[PDB]
Amino acid sequence: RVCPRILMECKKDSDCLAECVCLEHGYCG
Repeated sequence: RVCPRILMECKKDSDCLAECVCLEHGYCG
């Protein structure tokens, strides 16, 4: 659940770094 507070777009969870996942806004946590 280590996902620093950043607002970038994504398409799938594994899109961002660390353990971030793609939330409702289609953006990473």
